[PDB]
Amino acid sequence: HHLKSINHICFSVRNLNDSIHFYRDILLGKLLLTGKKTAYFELAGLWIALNEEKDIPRNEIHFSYTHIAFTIDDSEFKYWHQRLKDNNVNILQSIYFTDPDGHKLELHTGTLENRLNYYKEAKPHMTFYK
Amino acid sequence: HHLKSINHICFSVRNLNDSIHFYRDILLGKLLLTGKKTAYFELAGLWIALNEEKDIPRNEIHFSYTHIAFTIDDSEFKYWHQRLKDNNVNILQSIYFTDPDGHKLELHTGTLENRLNYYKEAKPHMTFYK
Repeated sequence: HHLKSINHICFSVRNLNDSIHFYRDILLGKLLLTGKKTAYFELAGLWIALNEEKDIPRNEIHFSYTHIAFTIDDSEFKYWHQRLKDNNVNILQSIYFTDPDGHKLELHTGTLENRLNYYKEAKPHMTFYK
Repeated sequence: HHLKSINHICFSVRNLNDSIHFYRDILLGKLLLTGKKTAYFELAGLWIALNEEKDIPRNEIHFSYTHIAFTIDDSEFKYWHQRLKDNNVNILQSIYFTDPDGHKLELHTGTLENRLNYYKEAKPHMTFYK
């Protein structure tokens, strides 16, 4: 009875139209549905749901404790960096950035296996499980 | 140049040992690595990274604006509800719950296609995109 797969991700956003431009044009996702306060995309094979909450305060820090990373090919790194820079995205083997509200996102060019093998060399006092 | 897939998710957590018990025993994920302040799992085919931040305030609301849903078979609904209840998990076609810190999670038994077809009947004033 294991969990089978990731099903979807949902984010609260302040302005649906700004978020549709981000997810669908900048990140090249597919818009599937809208309501007055909702939008669904398919991005990288993943269902993403957006819920508009116009009152999330803009003068406070939110979204600090989660990040979501998507896979790109290594060869596409400069393409994506330039695309995000040319669209004035907030940019902080990985590109770290935020959506228009501040949800933390990452583009990464490696696998979990790559990362484990990297840490076995770089951080050998970690404990690795079979 | 589309994004290829979801790569991983990272969460900040206050107590690594409490979170390892949650992700690995209660949710049946696989522990792959630990450090003093890090743990990696594979859960539902997804790399999840945990970063321990012992100072996230316990007396404030956090994690409000994101949720992550995992797929289960319809027939496993009562199994999972009972498993989470019997492990004193905070429970709020879906089961809504939190991890020990408050990260919002969901078990869902349907697909995006199912949901679109549901809304075409239940919420017919939404706009549906081909």
